[PDB]
Amino acid sequence: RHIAIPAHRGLITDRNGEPLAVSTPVTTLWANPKELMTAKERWPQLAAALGQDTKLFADRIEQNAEREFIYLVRGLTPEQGEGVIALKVPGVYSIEEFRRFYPAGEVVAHAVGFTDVDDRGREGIELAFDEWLAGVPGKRQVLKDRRGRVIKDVQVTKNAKPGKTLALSIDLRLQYLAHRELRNALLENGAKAGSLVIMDVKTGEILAMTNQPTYNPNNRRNLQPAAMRNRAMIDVFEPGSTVKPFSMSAALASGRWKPSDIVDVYPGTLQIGRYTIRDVSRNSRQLDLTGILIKSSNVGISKIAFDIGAESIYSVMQQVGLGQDTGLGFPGERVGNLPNHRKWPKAETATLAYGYGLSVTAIQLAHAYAALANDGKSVPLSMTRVDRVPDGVQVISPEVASTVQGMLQQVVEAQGGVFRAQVPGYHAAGKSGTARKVSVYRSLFAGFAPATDPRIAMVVVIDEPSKGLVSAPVFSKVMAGALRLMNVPPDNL
Repeated sequence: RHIAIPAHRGLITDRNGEPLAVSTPVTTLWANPKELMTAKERWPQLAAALGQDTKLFADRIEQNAEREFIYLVRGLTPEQGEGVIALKVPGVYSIEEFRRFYPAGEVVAHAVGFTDVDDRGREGIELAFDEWLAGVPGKRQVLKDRRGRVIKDVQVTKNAKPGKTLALSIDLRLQYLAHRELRNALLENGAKAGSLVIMDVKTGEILAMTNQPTYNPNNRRNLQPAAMRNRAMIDVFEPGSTVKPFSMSAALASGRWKPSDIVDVYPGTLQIGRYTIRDVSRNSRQLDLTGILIKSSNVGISKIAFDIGAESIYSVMQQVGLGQDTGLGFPGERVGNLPNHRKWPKAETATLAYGYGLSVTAIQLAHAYAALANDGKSVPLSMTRVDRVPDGVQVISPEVASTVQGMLQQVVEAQGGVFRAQVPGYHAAGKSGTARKVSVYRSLFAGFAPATDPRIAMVVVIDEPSKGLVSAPVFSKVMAGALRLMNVPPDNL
């Protein structure tokens, strides 16, 4: 008959060459039952080396004595298979298969994914590039002589073609750092889940994408689906104040607003017909445009939104990628939602402006802050190593981008700003947020550094630390280590 020859699945490395998924050869054992039936006295020794019960093994050989080929076991270790082969039992033959091994384990479990018992990809990169990584299986022909004995020198009908190598955009050094500090932030704040994304704002490469809780892809025998979800690409949420800078970009591009314009926010609430907009910091009477970001004033950005109209705000969000398909082709990836109505009443205009009228993923939010950090130039996302700068698209003018960049640095360094997120030795820009979802609380921070010449954008999501500024220190530590890892010279002395 015919026996398939499994193809060596292509190697997955990080951007530097660190192995992330390796096809390790294993030993699979198959038997010719008619040949096995002539050496019954060896079956107990055989079943022991295979790791099978003596009687169950004997039953299986009898019930399949008619066939010329059955599998005894698949995927033994090299030493185990050599134990079986050392018995020299008639009718027992071996083939070399491959088992996928993930050296980093749970650190990069969601990005890389994992494979079948048949070594085809089921999640992550392993599934998104499965065509690329799989290769073609070969065919071996079982030749029997007279009296049904398999010929030792097997006959290969068709050769297997190996799969192709893939280098991800992930940087394993930054992946470890992000996986570590995010893991600490949850066990310290007693949080349920979380996510952390790091992007190269110039290349669009994804330098790290870690989720908690995670799982070990080498030990899936008790895998729980709560750890298998790639939250960075699947969990959608209302971005809240983290998309206020993109409302600000619309206001500065309208020509009707300058950073020094004041807006009346007395008394921290605002009545829009039957709805009531509420600022958290109601102890403010008037704010300029930077202060509206510093204080997360829903009232402040709503009055600006009424002036410039929602379609201009919708346009900046759409063009920085929010609610749009990322093009990564990852399985289970969610596009989120940007609201679609032709006419924009005041309440819909307001909620969109302060980030409650839309749904985004953490990956989209990092992509949006990368465009802002890249001087308003949008570059496509990439999970594979880019062979250097791709063509970007100017979606925010460089001067409006520089102005909002400066405002976001003021969110971190100015009076009343979030001093938590400061990277010691560096100038960091960023914006915090909070997302609530009702069914009948996520801490958000998004930023980039160094603000004098941005290199990387980061988004930190931390699920349910209370029944929320817990993400800001996570940004601080990871951004510090990341800059100190990929060697960014300080800009704050």
